[PDB]
Amino acid sequence: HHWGYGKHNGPEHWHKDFPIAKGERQSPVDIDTHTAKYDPSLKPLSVSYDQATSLRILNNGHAFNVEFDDSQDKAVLKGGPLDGTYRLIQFHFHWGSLDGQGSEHTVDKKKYAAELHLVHWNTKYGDFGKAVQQPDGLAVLGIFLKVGSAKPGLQKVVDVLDSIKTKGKSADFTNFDPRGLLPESLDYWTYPGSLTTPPLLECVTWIVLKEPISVSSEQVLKFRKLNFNGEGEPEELMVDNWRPAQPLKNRQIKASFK
Ligand SMILES: O=C1NS(=O)(=O)c2cc(-n3cc(CCO[C@H]4O[C@@H](CO)[C@@H](O)[C@H](O)[C@@H]4O)nn3)ccc21
Ligand SMILES: [Zn+2]
Ligand SMILES: [Zn+2]
Repeated sequence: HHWGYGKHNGPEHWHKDFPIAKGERQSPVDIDTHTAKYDPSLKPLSVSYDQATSLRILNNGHAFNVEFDDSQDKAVLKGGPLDGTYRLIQFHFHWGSLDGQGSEHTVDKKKYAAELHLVHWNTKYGDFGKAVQQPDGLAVLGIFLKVGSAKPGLQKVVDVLDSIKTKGKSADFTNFDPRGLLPESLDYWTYPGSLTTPPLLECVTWIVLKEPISVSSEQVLKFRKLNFNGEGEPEELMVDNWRPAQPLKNRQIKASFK
């Protein structure tokens, strides 16, 4: 397949099919905490997930997505740097082969073991496919994972992964509460960026939480048993499915906190 995370089709190759890979607002980035500026005009985040309706979990060959019913305002993100209402469509993770790497964003060059992306689209554009064509189409909440104590709210995800080992497999995944994946604090950094996988569209307001969540070694080990390949193809473990930091260029990272 034309893109992935291998030696021959990984991030350094993506620009050939997707020239925006070398664009002006690509993600992820390194968050230099001393250069980010506190913006007192930034509002607290409003995460309203009480009526979230998860539906399904899918191994798409690059990560696994937990998908939500986004046909109504059931789970929404508002406030912070955002104007308007953004609906939760899915979440997924990026992770490493080793605990020392796996996140996409970095903090003063520190890599975390993994990174959670809760993906939301701006309801003024009607559907996700139209939203990704707009500079304010998506809002992605990024949450770092470090290895330590288990995250209880993650275990229902971990335990279904055996049923979606290979690319193209899906399973029912109802009644999952994404609030169980949030840290205590909603302090954040924010900047304008892009999707971190092809087509790398420059449509994302990134909101990256300062406080990581802790997951156990056993939880992350279960992520690393997934496969990039389809069933009946040679096994390639789904690990190191992260894009490295891209140049910040003409962008400022703002902090919600001092
Ligand atoms: O790399 C990323 N950072 S991300 O977390 O914001 C994120 C979120 C997503 N999602 C995609 C979908 C449903 C299908 O949509 C896809 O099909 C067309 C529109 O329908 C394309 O225009 C476009 O390829 C789009 O991806 N749900 N989430 C994919 C990648 C990334
Ligand atoms: Zn391909
Ligand atoms: Zn992602």
